[PDB]
Amino acid sequence: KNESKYSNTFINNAYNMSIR
Repeated sequence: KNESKYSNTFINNAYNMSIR
């Protein structure tokens, strides 16, 4: 229920030069 996927909880997930 409501799963947050934003680079393993490190933010700025939108083609930010290999954001893992």
